[PDB]
Amino acid sequence: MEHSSLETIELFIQHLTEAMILVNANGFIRSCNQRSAELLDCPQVSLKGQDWRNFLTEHHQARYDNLLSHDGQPVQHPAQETTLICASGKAKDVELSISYIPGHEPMFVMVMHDL
Amino acid sequence: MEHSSLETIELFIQHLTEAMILVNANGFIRSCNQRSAELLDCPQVSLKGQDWRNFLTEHHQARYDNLLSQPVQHPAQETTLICASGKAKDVELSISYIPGHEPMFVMVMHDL
Repeated sequence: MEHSSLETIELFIQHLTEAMILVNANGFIRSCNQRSAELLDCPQVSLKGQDWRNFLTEHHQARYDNLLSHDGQPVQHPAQETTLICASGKAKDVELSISYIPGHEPMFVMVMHDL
Repeated sequence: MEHSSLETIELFIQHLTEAMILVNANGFIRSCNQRSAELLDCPQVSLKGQDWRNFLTEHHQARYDNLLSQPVQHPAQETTLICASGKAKDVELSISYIPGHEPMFVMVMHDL
């Protein structure tokens, strides 16, 4: 899985009726879908490039200081209650899961289920 | 998508901590991940190849009998599944349609 696989995955996510974003090791959004744009209340063009930590509450923010080192190992966990914060200040309670995809350019996949 | 991409997507699915399966137009599981095997009480190696209808309630939505016939697709909605163990489990199932000469369908199951 390299730069070519990335495109494949990015396109794949576009078809999914699940809200999800692709994030790099530094925590910045590399790719997303229309569902995540609606959930996070932000257009895809403006969503990519953003630090995903921008949508987390201050508490959960510290929870994800570094994606490559858990609160020593790269973070990943099945869905769990999390509160998201939109630029408008609107807070949505969701179920967040994080997946880790190792590689020279490690990616993290966030699937957020709106509650 | 093309066969070439199938490998990539499949490997991608196997890494996620969300239960999801990739099924073909005929309704047969083409790919799955350990999370789905856990949720469905079925060994991962046995999931592939089955008719996904085997995990649906007897009197299920007729729509699920023909995915390609607009094709079946919808966000996560409450659904009761029957695990291989025979036990029922309420989940929020979402179905996504992937166009192509060989159309695919991907299901994501969230266990409440």
